[PDB]
Amino acid sequence: VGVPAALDMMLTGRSIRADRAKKMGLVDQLVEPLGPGLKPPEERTIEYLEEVAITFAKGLADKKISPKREKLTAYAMTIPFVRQQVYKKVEEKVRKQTKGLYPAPLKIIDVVKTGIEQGSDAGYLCESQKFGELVMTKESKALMGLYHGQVLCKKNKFGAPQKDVKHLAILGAGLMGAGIAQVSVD
Amino acid sequence: VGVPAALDMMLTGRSIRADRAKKMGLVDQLVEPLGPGLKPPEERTIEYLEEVAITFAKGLADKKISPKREKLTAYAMTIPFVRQQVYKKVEEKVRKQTKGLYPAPLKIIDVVKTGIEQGSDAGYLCESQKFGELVMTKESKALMGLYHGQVLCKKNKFGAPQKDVKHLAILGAGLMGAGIAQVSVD
Repeated sequence: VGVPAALDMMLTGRSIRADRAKKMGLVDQLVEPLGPGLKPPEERTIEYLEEVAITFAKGLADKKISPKREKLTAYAMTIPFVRQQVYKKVEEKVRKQTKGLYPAPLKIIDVVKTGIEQGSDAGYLCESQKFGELVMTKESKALMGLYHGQVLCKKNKFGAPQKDVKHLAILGAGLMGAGIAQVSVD
Repeated sequence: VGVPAALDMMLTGRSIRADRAKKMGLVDQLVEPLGPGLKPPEERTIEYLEEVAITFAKGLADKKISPKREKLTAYAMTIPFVRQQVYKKVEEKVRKQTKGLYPAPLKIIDVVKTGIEQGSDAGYLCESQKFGELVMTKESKALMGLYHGQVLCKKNKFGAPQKDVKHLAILGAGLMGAGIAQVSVD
């Protein structure tokens, strides 16, 4: 997909829905799900993709369709000299967004800094000397426990819900009331 | 001076007078010779440059003048990707001008092919593995004898010239007569 295209993807952390992934170019074909079926209305949609896959699949064996395919096409061959003048702009970007005391994310930049212009297949062993470093460090060692608690408190944790709510009553407008209405309405 | 600027110089063989060397940029300052002197009219011109040199020279020690300085400036930083797309154009240029059975001149191209993009100071020993090759070969071994004869027959070789000519008489116009007049007149 490209250095500048996914460089604001793989370390921004944030996910993308399937709609922009066509215009991005990771996945190419889309198929919308189904409603009612002879089987319950979601089990067919997981069994619908098998046949769209098999009707793509025989075409791949005898090559009726090709796995080939306007801003990235401007970039697509053009980096002989602007090399430092992109990841330097990113080098100070990561320390203007956050501060410099995250030793995590710049340590994936050195991958894509060395993956370009050097041995690509030889580049698949640099991160072997890197993944063991920044996992066995004091930056994100407790970050796994943060994630365990993150998933651990998105749980009901009190028995079973009895007599669920459907209406609310927010006594007082202002900044909290209209505020919590802004999230509790959709 | 540049790859495309002198690339049509160092293997075209041909010399340049001092007038175009300023616009080229090898030599920077010019000085025209002199006529009559208190000493004979050419010995002063070789003794004139000593003082123009010494009046440049004291300025170089205390830096009043600098050794710094529009088609080459377009090139001057711009070769990240057009690399093959210049010496390939030259690669078939040398075999369209001559034919391919000169193993001499392409063996200075590989110098300037490897001098760019690789170790420059390390590049000063490649031609040590090259100059010994194309001098000790059967291409130009007799070319030195051709040059000995070239200088050897630009000589009077018959005593001293007695009663030199000043007039000519060309009996018959056409292609030789007007032809040899074209060279014997200037």
